[PDB]
Amino acid sequence: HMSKKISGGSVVEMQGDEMTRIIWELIKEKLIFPYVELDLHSYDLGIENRDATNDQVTKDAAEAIKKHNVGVKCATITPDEKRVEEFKLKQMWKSPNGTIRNILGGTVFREAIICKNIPRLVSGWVKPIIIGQHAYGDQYRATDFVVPGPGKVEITYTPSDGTQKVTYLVHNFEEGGGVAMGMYNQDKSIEDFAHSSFQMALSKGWPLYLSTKNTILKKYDGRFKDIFQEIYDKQYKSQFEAQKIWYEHRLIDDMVAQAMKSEGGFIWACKNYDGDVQSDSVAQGYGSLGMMTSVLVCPDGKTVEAEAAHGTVTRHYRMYQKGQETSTNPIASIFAWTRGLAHRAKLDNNKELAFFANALEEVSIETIEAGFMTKDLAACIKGLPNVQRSDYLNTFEFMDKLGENLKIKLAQAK
Amino acid sequence: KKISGGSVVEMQGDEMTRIIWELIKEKLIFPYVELDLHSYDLGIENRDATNDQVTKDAAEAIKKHNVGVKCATITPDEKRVEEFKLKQMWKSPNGTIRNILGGTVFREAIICKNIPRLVSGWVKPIIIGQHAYGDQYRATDFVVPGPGKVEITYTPSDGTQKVTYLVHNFEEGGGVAMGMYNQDKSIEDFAHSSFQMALSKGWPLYLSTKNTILKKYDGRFKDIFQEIYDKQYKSQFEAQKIWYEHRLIDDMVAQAMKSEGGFIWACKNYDGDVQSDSVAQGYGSLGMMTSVLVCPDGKTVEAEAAHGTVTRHYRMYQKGQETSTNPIASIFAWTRGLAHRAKLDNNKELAFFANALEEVSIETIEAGFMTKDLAACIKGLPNVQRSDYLNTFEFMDKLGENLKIKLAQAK
Ligand SMILES: NC(=O)c1ccc[n+]([C@@H]2O[C@H](COP(=O)([O-])OP(=O)(O)OC[C@H]3O[C@@H](n4cnc5c(N)ncnc54)[C@H](OP(=O)(O)O)[C@@H]3O)[C@@H](O)[C@H]2O)c1
Ligand SMILES: NC(=O)c1ccc[n+]([C@@H]2O[C@H](COP(=O)([O-])OP(=O)(O)OC[C@H]3O[C@@H](n4cnc5c(N)ncnc54)[C@H](OP(=O)(O)O)[C@@H]3O)[C@@H](O)[C@H]2O)c1
Ligand SMILES: [Ca+2]
Ligand SMILES: [Ca+2]
Repeated sequence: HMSKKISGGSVVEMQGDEMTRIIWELIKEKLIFPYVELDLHSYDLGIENRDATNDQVTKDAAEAIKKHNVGVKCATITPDEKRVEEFKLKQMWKSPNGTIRNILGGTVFREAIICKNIPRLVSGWVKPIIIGQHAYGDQYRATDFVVPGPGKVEITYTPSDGTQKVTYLVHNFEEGGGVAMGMYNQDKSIEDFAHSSFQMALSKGWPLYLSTKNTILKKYDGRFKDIFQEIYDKQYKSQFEAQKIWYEHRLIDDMVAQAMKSEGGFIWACKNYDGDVQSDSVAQGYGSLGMMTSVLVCPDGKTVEAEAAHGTVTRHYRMYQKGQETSTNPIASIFAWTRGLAHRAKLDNNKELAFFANALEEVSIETIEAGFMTKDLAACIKGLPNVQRSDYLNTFEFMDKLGENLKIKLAQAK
Repeated sequence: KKISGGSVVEMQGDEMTRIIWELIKEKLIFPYVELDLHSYDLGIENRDATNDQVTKDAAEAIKKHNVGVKCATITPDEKRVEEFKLKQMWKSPNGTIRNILGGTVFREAIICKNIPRLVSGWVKPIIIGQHAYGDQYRATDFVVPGPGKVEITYTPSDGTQKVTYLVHNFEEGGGVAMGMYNQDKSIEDFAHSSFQMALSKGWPLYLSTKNTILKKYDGRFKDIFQEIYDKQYKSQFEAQKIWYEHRLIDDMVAQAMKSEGGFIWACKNYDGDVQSDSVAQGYGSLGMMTSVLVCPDGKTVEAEAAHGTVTRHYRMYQKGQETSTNPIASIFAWTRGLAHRAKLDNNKELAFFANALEEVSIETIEAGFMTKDLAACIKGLPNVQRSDYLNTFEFMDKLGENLKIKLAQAK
């Protein structure tokens, strides 16, 4: 007898670049499509198609996520001066992640996948650390310019209702020039950031910490601390205490030290810049960047976008281009699919898709914990200089082993 | 007679660090070194009394005598302005001093062989050179109460046309906004201090910026570092088989976590403040750290104790109860300052004493004599017993004994 495939529903797919693009196709062909039939709204976010469409494909992909609520994104190249020369781009297009995050809005939650046999670089980290980055404002919408010489730099606020213009002196340059910057953030954006952070901490049963530098920026960072405390006392304190958890504000330099010596197991709300930086530090501390997942939680509580936290792994792609053997970890990209398929299952109440999404996550961890892993995870065990070829599998061997273990697990469940 | 010390500017601190500060002088320094001490009370009550005037006066004396040693002070918050009834929420005296003097704050962990590190690969130390000027620590921030236009404007001093850039058109409510700056001469000094530190240590140098987002602001740091490197330091770097490279701050924090150490990390003001606490904690203990501000003149130095004032131990001390306060950060502030003082004066005896006090401190902990916090780093706090550590006086008395023996066998 033949087995019918799972009806998956509508998912927005965004193809990427370089080695993650190769991994992306292997995941679809071997892990998803044999078992799930999807109404796939696919958008080619490769660097060449973004140039051909003048980055309009990035625009349409973001709007498609709005309409279908679920999106899975492959890692894409952010153009710099080297990529403009390499691909002969018309202009230096903006980062597709920044464009997508601008249209959707929300908080980017990043979390490392943990395997019991993969040692971390930070010894005490047992439970995962979930960092929630406020995906709006601060340095990423700032106006910076070069000060060419001596002169007065001021920042002013002119109320829209007419009068009461206020001028703040930044610096009076007296010897030479330099640089100056102005940046901002919005009350409504910080409020949505707070709600998603308190909701995430409650759904996991973990305490929440928000990091600012309000000792120095008493008004700018004070607004973040004030809004978080206001919403916590009014709408979340009793729920936190009922779950034996808590929320506390922390100075950023105190937060990174507390996290370094902690055991993990907490939600770490971060401002835009801090979330970008500390997430890569935390990801590397757990072992490998190929194990860090990411999901954008939009303020509507209904739209999400999952993707791997790492990039396109250009160094491995070059090896792949010259025919050399590679060992690229696909776990983060796999969990981008499972997190998106799980959310699609939740919205549609698709028990079959929900069971499948979790089974693929279990197969991935069970395979590594059974001793079958890529070179990056073997280096966590033995140290890179001591890794033998027999200690790991290449990019295609690991995908094959995952595909076989997934076929076995889904057959047993039936 | 005793060792001649010379002129040293001392800044007294608050609470427990102020107690240990006095203990360090009379037990470890004064019995062996005569000092021309120019004292400045940076206590929270004296700073409120003079409206923080004693802080700028202390910085000027550091400019005059070129050596400064600073105790940990209180940075007031809302609870502190109530406990002390302060006129205002005064800012950190370190930020005031760093702004007057400028330069680079070099931070490095104080390593002990028996104190376990938290990052498995950090077998070699990491030195962070934090730019001590501008950015968020000299900024102006304010609340945007509603819809309106926030603009930044540059008016040239020579009378040429001013430029106005739009920051944001607030149209859906209020929020916050801030302006911040840095100076070319200060960044050039930041570059020179970094290249010289790497050449002195024989380690590679990395600079972290976010020039993919702040193309002009952070791009100036990258461009200035690269021009000074290619024109004045590349040949010396290649002769010692070391290199300088710019790194994205995202990539660099990951590169440092999986590295083995042994490099200089030039950071902007904010990154150096945050990352140095991460690095110091990763090497074993957050308090086991040195912090020396190197001024661009090449002769002025201010060594500070970067950890807190240990308020809980101060309350225990005020109630007459025993405490176990770690004094190593305050001790190394003295030895680092005395070492630079000996270099300026060609004082071979003072230079030997400064290195001897550092070695005694490391040897004492490695021999098993240590405060309660370091014993918790080894055994774990719930497994630490009273016999596993020494109290505040006991550890300071053990250091003084071991120091006297070491200086005796030297002669
Ligand atoms: N979400 C996104 O779209 C996104 C995010 C960041 C960067 N990028 C883009 O990706 C491109 C590459 O940037 P990058 O190389 O700096 O970042 P990256 O691709 O994360 O860096 C790859 C490096 O990190 C390690 N690594 C990362 N992912 C891995 C995996 N899945 N398996 C095994 N090892 C892994 C490897 O170290 P070894 O060298 O030791 O093997 C590899 O060289 C850039 O064009 C960048 O713009 C995209
Ligand atoms: N360099 C500076 O000038 C500087 C820097 C930061 C903060 N501060 C100021 O210092 C004040 C203290 O703030 P805080 O509450 O963060 O105090 P703290 O000094 O960080 O004390 C926090 C806790 O950590 C442990 N600890 C810290 N230092 C220790 C030491 N030397 N030996 C043993 N244990 C130690 C103690 O734990 P147990 O009680 O468990 O023993 C202590 O209760 C603040 O007012 C702040 O403004 C100054
Ligand atoms: Ca990042
Ligand atoms: Ca700090």
